Amino acid sequence: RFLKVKNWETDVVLTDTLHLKSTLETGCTEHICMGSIMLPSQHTRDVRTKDQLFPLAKEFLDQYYSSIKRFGSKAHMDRLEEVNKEIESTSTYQLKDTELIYGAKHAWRNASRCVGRIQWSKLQVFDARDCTTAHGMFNYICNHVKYATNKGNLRSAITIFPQRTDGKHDFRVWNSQLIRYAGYKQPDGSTLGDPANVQFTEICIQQGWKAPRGRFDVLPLLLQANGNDPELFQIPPELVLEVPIRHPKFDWFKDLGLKWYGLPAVSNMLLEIGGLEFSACPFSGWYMGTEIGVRDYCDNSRYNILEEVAKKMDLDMRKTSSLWKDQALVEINIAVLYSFQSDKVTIVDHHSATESFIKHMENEYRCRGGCPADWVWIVPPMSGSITPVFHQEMLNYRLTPSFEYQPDPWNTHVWKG
Amino acid sequence: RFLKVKNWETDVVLTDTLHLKSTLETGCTEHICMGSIMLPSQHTREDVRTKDQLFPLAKEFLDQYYSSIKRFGSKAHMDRLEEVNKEIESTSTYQLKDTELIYGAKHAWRNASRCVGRIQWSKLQVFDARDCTTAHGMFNYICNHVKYATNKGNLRSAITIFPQRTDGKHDFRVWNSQLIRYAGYKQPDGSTLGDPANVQFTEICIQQGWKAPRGRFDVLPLLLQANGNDPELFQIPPELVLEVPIRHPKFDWFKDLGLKWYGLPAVSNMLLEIGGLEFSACPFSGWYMGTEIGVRDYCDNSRYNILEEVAKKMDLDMRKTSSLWKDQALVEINIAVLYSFQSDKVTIVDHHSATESFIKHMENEYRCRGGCPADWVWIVPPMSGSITPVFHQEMLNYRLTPSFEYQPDPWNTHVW
Ligand code: HEM
Ligand code: HEM
Ligand SMILES: Cc1cc(N)nc(CCc2cc(CC[C@H]3CCN3C)cc(F)c2F)c1
Ligand SMILES: Cc1cc(N)nc(CCc2cc(CC[C@H]3CCN3C)cc(F)c2F)c1
Ligand SMILES: C[C@H](O)[C@H](O)[C@H]1CNc2nc(N)[nH]c(=O)c2N1
Ligand SMILES: C[C@H](O)[C@H](O)[C@H]1CNc2nc(N)[nH]c(=O)c2N1
Ligand SMILES: [Zn+2]
Repeated sequence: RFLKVKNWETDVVLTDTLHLKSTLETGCTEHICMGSIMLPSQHTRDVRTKDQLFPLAKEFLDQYYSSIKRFGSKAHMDRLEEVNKEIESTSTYQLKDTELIYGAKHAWRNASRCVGRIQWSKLQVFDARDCTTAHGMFNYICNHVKYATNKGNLRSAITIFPQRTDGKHDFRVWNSQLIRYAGYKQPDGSTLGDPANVQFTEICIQQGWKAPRGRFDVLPLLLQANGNDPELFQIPPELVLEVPIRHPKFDWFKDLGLKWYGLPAVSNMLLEIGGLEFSACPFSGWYMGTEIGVRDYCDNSRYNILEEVAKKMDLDMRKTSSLWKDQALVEINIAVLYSFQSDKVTIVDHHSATESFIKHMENEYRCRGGCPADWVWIVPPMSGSITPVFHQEMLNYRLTPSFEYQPDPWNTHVWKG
Repeated sequence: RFLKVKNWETDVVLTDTLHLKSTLETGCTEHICMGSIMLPSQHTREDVRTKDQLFPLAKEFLDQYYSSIKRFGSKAHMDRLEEVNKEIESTSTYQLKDTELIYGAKHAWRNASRCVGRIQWSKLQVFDARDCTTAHGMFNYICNHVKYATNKGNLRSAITIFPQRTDGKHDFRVWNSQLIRYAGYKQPDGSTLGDPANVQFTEICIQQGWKAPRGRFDVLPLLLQANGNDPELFQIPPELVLEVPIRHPKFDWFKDLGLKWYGLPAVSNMLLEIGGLEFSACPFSGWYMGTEIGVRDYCDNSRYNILEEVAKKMDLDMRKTSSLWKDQALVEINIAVLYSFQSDKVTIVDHHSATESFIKHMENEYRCRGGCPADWVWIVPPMSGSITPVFHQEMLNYRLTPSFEYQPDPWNTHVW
């Protein structure tokens, strides 16, 4: 069975056969669309039993040996058998290096909500599965941050810590991202710093962090190994590459005191590969401009600098029909890209990223038979219809390997004391 | 199963019980979401209705109607059920009381999951044109609609409902997609004069009689089809076509681009379904959201595509995409559209205002109706999406009835 997606700006039509290889559920039915629910309880992560694990292993191994053109080979049959007996005997199994690398690359490739997937094949996979302590985690993560940053010439990387066993010895990075600024709620109700991070900051402060209480404080890493209580580590500042935000025509923009970090590194998701759950798998790439300029600085629940940017642009801020928000938002985004480019720190505007994804997606349909894509997440958060993805019909379905959400660990962690 | 939707900017959570009543289908499954397909088969509606599937459709519609008027299971309810029941068993169709027609259309709008302007859904002005029999009559009704809805700029919502389908042979259809659209002409050198979305239509009109002015904003003629015959051309009296010249409140050169848009958005090619009956000609109208003209009409590549020249006149660095010159120009074009309409006292809403209105409307539907079907892919404006509150608003999309549905473009179907 085939399916069809059309681009309503170019009249290009692609044919999807890959959705037939889909297993996990969307959340939709024939009578409801959950297409815009943030986390459909299906997209989050309950430790596996041998009952369901071997078909998940087998399915993965088949995909793997297909990709290396060894499907039904002796190496393939023996590997099934090997994983077979290891599951019966130990109730889990271990991935080879080569399998883990394929796994992480394909988890990215299957991330339907990710616009930057054109680069998926060049992921740098750091195997941290020998790690046993939080200190060891801090060391692997520092090496990741140093390698990925690469003095501003960013490289995609992921570091993979030991998989879950019984869900009682989980490895977790309690930060949502490796590098993120603190948020402090004042008694007067205002917020100093990133309001998105108020909750995590207070955990850190309660865990013993001595908080500078500045407006752009990098948070400490809070790291949990083998299901033990998490421990605090300060990333060395020389490792945290930052870009001060200025505007190419507005000399007063620098005086807003804004800076942002260069390295987007998601650390709170779950990497699923052949039924195995890697509960700590920080991954990084490089920023699309709007993630900082539109969301970080201009969401109401974030730094919310729109007002003071518009204030200094002298705009009519009394009636919203003056589009003063839309105007300030564009300037702020112009400034993010200018600041980052001026310092040779890798970054991509949303026009470039979306054109690339269209090309990737077409290429994916040719050589793979489809490319799962979440239109709601792929369309940039500003200037939507002037990017080619807006007019692109997209099929959203769930392939494995996959990245999944998982509950914040502080909600689910039995404390040792 | 009693679902919930969250707003990630406000933490407001709403409980949706209304989806339980959903009758039609979404195009989605558990294995694949199609929330972004432009036209799933379900959103379209030969397919005559048998006497069978017609009475259930009527009963469900009549039941909610009598529920709405606090007379569920009452004398007149059962009688009306019985009455319509008998007319179907005999005529193989049935006719809607004026009040049911009005409730039917207001609710087709209330249920339109892709429409952000639904807060005004109950103030719809319904024009019963079911006595119409010819294209000239259709023309008369549409002229009356247009004048009533324009109201010297003080736009009022309206729908005009032509006779329902019978056997699909006697179809009323407005061949225009909107009652008022600018013309679109090819070129010897391959480019496009005017509006490229209307090039095939502007060609049909000429290839059927219309003598085109071949200007940049020529109002297209109405092409009306009654009872299934050849469609006829009619020129809307220009004095009924309220237009707004587009100037900017900061840039004197903006006037020089020589842009205008019409004030009346009036969709004419959809199909209104009420208790199982299919109204294949039901032109309806309201008032624009700014971005529909400025973002889509002006700046879409396959449309007027004026960003090139606007940015040139702004002296922006059009060398690299990373200057965001398209974005900068896009915001000014949309400031100009709003300023021009407002200055001319023609009704218009900006996308910040209308999305905020839609949040309150969601609030109200969840509080009094238990839900409000909504298509996030169409509710979020095509610019500045994430600084509008609908961006952070989860929405559940389901298909209620009565509804507006797409239908095939008549010039493929019509036995000419
Ligand atoms: C290299 C440049 C990259 C760019 C420009 C990029 C861009 C984006 C953007 C804009 C989003 C939407 C999320 C949001 O805006 O809130 C996203 C989502 C996502 N990205 Fe990418 N990304 C990149 C690399 C990567 C890498 C290396 C991985 C993993 C190996 C990855 C995995 C994901 C996943 C799993 C999501 C889904 C998040 C969710 O479901 O909430 N991306 N990406
Ligand atoms: C009064 C002000 C109104 C505003 C501001 C408004 C706004 C919109 C917008 C922005 C869209 C998205 C489609 C697009 O961007 O091209 C839309 C779709 C739609 N509107 Fe509303 N509208 C209004 C009145 C009405 C009325 C009076 C009706 C019918 C009685 C209606 C029915 C619809 C329908 C059915 C759709 C979606 C078509 C589909 O399902 O694909 N609207 N509207
Ligand atoms: C590697 C990488 C590259 C680039 N460019 N951007 C990012 C951040 C996007 C990103 C964001 C999230 C969570 C955001 C959602 C959850 C709450 N909030 C609304 C989860 C990811 F997995 C991810 F990728 C990451
Ligand atoms: C009454 C009214 C008020 C305002 N403001 N805007 C509109 C236009 C929106 C609108 C647009 C369409 C179809 C457009 C689709 C087909 C190709 N293109 C992507 C079908 C509608 F039913 C509708 F409503 C109407
Ligand atoms: C393919 C995609 O569904 C298509 O471009 C849709 C997306 N969202 C839209 N939203 C609105 N309001 N109007 C549109 O025409 C569209 N087009
Ligand atoms: C409610 C809705 O699901 C939520 O706001 C989503 C919409 N699309 C998004 N798209 C991106 N890229 N990032 C986001 O955080 C979101 N948030
Ligand atoms: Zn769906």
